[PDB]
Amino acid sequence: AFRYTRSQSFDIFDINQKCFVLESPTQLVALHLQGPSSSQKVRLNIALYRPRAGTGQMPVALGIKGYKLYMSCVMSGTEPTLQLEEADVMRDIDSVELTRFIFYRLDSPAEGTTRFESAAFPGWFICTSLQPRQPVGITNQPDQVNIATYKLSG
Repeated sequence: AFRYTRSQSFDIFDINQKCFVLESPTQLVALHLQGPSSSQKVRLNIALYRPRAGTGQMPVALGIKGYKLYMSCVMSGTEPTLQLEEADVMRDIDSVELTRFIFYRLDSPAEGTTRFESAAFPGWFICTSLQPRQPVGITNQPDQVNIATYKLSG
């Protein structure tokens, strides 16, 4: 279904200038990182795929640069959930199972902004809370009492 083409490292902030930090090995949080801290801003190793809903055609995997993790969407209980998984770089995404790692990168080129829609859970988008120091998650109500819009810089 998808084959790896290349990876590129990006800084990422949400539209309210929160960045990501790895709060614990399986949870990203979003916060305004101000002044100096011990807390280290997350960068993304964005792996671009080629194919061999509302889903637009830059399929990508999102690697948490320097932590050897990739974002995934899976069901937890009965609810779609964003999680972080220890995973190596995947050359082939060729199963429903592996599609958990794929998001469609949706750029608004005019505006320089980006949304990320799950391939495994179409209609679900990576989101942050309006409040700082809360988990990064997924929502089927993007940008409705959450933030699902980002600015990436390479």
